[PDB]
Amino acid sequence: QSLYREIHQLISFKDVLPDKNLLPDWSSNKNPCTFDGVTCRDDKVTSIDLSSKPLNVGFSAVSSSLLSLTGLESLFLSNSHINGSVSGFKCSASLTSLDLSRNSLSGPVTTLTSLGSCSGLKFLNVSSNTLDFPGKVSGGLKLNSLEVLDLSANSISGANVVGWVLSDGCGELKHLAISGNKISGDVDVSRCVNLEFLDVSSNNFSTGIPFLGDCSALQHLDISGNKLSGDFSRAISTCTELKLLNISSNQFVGPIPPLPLKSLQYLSLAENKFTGEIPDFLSGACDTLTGLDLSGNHFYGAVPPFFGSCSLLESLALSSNNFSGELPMDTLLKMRGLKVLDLSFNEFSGELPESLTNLSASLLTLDLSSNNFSGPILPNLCQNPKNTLQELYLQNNGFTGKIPPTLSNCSELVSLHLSFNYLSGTIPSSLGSLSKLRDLKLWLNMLEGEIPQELMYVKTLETLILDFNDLTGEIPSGLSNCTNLNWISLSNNRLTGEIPKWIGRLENLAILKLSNNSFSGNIPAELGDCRSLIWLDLNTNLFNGTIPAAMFKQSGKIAANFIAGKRYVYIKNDGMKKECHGAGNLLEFQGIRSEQLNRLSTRNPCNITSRVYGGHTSPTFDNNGSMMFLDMSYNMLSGYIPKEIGSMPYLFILNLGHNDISGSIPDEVGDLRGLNILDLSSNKLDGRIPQAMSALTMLTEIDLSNNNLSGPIPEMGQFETFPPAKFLNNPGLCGYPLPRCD
Ligand SMILES: *[C@@H]1O[C@H](CO)[C@@H](O[C@@H]2O[C@H](CO)[C@@H](O[C@@H]3O[C@H](CO)[C@@H](O)[C@H](O)[C@@H]3O)[C@H](O)[C@H]2NC(C)=O)[C@H](O)[C@H]1NC(C)=O
Ligand SMILES: CC(C)[C@H](C)[C@@H](O)[C@H](O)[C@@H](C)[C@H]1CC[C@@H]2[C@@H]3CC(=O)[C@H]4C[C@H](O)CC[C@]4(C)[C@H]3CC[C@]12C
Ligand SMILES: *[C@@H]1O[C@H](CO)[C@@H](O[C@@H]2O[C@H](CO)[C@@H](O)[C@H](O)[C@H]2NC(C)=O)[C@H](O)[C@H]1NC(C)=O
Ligand SMILES: *[C@@H]1O[C@H](CO)[C@@H](O[C@@H]2O[C@H](CO)[C@@H](O)[C@H](O)[C@H]2NC(C)=O)[C@H](O)[C@H]1NC(C)=O
Ligand SMILES: *[C@@H]1O[C@H](CO)[C@@H](O[C@@H]2O[C@H](CO)[C@@H](O)[C@H](O)[C@H]2NC(C)=O)[C@H](O)[C@H]1NC(C)=O
Ligand SMILES: *[C@@H]1O[C@H](CO[C@@H]2O[C@@H](C)[C@@H](O)[C@@H](O)[C@@H]2O)[C@@H](O)[C@H](O)[C@H]1NC(C)=O
Ligand SMILES: *[C@@H]1O[C@H](CO)[C@@H](O)[C@H](O)[C@H]1NC(C)=O
Repeated sequence: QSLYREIHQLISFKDVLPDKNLLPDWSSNKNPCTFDGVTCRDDKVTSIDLSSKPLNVGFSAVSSSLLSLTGLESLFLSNSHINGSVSGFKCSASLTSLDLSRNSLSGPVTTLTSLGSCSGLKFLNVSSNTLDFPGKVSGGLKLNSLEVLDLSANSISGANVVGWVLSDGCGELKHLAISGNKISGDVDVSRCVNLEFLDVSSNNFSTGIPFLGDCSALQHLDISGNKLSGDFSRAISTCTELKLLNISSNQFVGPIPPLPLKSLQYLSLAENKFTGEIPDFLSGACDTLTGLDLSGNHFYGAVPPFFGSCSLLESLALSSNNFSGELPMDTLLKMRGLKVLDLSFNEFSGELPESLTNLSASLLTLDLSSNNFSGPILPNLCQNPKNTLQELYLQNNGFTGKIPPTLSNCSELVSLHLSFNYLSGTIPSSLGSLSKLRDLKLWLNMLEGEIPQELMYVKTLETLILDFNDLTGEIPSGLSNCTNLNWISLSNNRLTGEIPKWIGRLENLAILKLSNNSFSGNIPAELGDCRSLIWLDLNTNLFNGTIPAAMFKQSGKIAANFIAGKRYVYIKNDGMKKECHGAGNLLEFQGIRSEQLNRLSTRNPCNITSRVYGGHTSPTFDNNGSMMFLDMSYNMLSGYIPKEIGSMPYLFILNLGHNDISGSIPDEVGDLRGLNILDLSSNKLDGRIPQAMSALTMLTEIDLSNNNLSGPIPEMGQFETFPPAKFLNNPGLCGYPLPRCD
């Protein structure tokens, strides 16, 4: 092709982009073979990659300019903010690959039929777009020369759409993916005798199992994420070359059927309803098996013994079934290659046999959490130098004794989780030597002593959770160093001192919970210098002085994102037990069983009966930024409520009860439109209930009793919804639910 042709083809494209600074070095009177994003061979344009650039233009621009370029052999416009839809066009016979993934291409999937113009196209990738389906299957895709086709993450909902894609032939198709859609029906790829890859995962398949025919070439089969309930073994029995089988997250039942093991490297039956015990016939895969996942089923028994021959198994996931017995380590030690071991949420029992130290050198994750082990945590653990182990999850078990200080020898450790045990002693100071550790969790134990000062040596620390222990002393000054700390929780201990003013230096602190301790002193106004704080719980303590009007400055300019994605539990306080205090207890809960929350009965008066909320952390705002939680009840605070309290929109809860807080309820409280709970009881508040609070349309719990309030209760809003008890012991008050104002 003439150089003249090439340059004009490419600059015409630039000259239709809203922002021409996206192709700043694309200029006329310049060989396009020097442009960023262009690839040439022998001075001729052969490929263009403009991915991840917000081109912000419609497909019609690409078809006329780029796809028309004679000689172009590949075009990559992934996440290039392309929109519009496909249509007929002149396609150079040279083009063999076209990647339009992660764009806004729209319209029915039948528009892709016009890509047949590209007589030589073999790789099409329109994933992560918004192409839908007409409604009734009508004809066929008719791109029968393709070898690779990805239609995943579109908006395709239909029946037998697969039959439509392969209607006119798939003799060349080696790779097919249509995951992330809502496609249901039957999958018949038996004529695609060359198919090696088939991903129909996360669809709406609920009837028959895909028909693979001779299945002579298939190496990768992923039908996970549907509602399949069929005899998949019969369909995959002829598959000689299968290397990966992912059927997880379906409605499968019964024991493990026979499987073709000759080539199997990965095998996941997880998140189904398989019963029974791990068959012995699965030994046939130990020659090839690299990853096994049987989690989230109803298997029982113990780790079979033939797993020693599985010398290649890099990961063993067996969690959330009903496996019992002592740690079958006599087998684990032959697993030279094991790097992830997850036996959590079963009923494995017994102590930790001594020979686990040898495996700590090969492993990267050990998860024995939520089982029934017991005895001391092996001190010698991580004696074998070069311990590459990164994650140690031993929580929710029956382990006892001091926390081994040898755990500092695992110098690559990144998360230590020994919560929900019966460990005594102190918190080892050598943990400060864990330079990379980011998560330290030891709550619900019997850990006496003080919080190690040597934690200052941990620059990576992000979460420190030591609730429900016998910890004492003051808050170590050394935590000021842990700049990345975003979740500190020290509730139900005997800690003392004041909140250090250096708490403000933590621009990443989001959750700070110090309830049921013996802290004291005026509330630090420096908390107002916390750019991430959304959860401040200080109930049941001896804090005094007034309340810093400065602590609410960050309202509106918070951005809490580090915190998203962590399992937790919130336990709502009933108004029954007077001993129970505070709005509720937010408590980290990664890898612990909710069924063992009964343990807290010995430390907590709260009657935790069907009042446990959970899930994974999910902050409402991204950068809007306001504090969501704020409890400070059962302290000795006094003074007047600053009008700055009403500056927190995303505030759900607000508990200031059982204090000495005086003055009139600021009229800004009504600006807390998210407020579901508002407690100000047992105080010295006087004046009237500002009519502005009738703007609060989401209040589900409210308590203003035992105060000096006087006057009428707003006839507007949710005040009539609540009972009298929430207003009693305020003689000056009147109005429904109280008596009318005589
Ligand atoms: C996934 O596929 C399932 C079936 O495998 C779909 O469920 C079925 O969806 C249809 C509509 O496509 C429902 O029809 C509606 O049913 C009621 C009578 O129950 C009637 O009010 C309407 O006229 C309409 O026909 C059908 O009931 C429903 N059947 C079930 C759930 O058993 C499902 O919608 C598909 N999508 C998803 C996201 O699950
Ligand atoms: C982002 C992160 C920090 C948090 C933990 C987020 O994941 C959770 O969803 C947080 C936001 C919510 C979980 C449950 C908790 C309580 C549970 C409860 O008793 C409810 C009673 C009534 O129905 C009104 C609404 C209440 C108070 C809600 C308000 C939302 C919560 C705080
Ligand atoms: C096997 O299938 C499961 C379930 O489809 C895959 O796990 C999902 O991974 C995607 C991202 O790839 C996540 O969005 C989902 O949340 C995951 N689901 C669950 C239940 O964890 C898994 O990655 C697949 N593994 C292989 C090797 O294909
Ligand atoms: C998990 O299965 C175990 C056994 O594998 C169950 O606990 C056993 O239950 C049998 C029932 O006959 C008792 O005879 C055994 O004594 C129990 N074992 C022990 C060590 O006490 C257990 O109930 C199952 N779990 C669930 C949740 O169903
Ligand atoms: C791994 O554990 C061994 C044995 O406890 C440690 O070896 C000692 O390390 C200390 C560190 O101050 C030295 O003073 C000693 O001299 C070492 N032992 C001997 C016999 O001299 C080793 O430091 C640990 N490695 C870590 C924690 O990374
Ligand atoms: C706040 O408390 C300070 C410390 O006093 C000690 O602790 C308090 C909680 C009481 O138990 C008291 O008897 C103890 O001696 C006081 O110095 C301070 O004046 C108090 N008030 C204010 C407004 O700071
Ligand atoms: C304690 O929890 C039980 C659960 O059955 C409930 O029935 C009972 O009313 C609760 N008691 C109090 C005082 O909250």
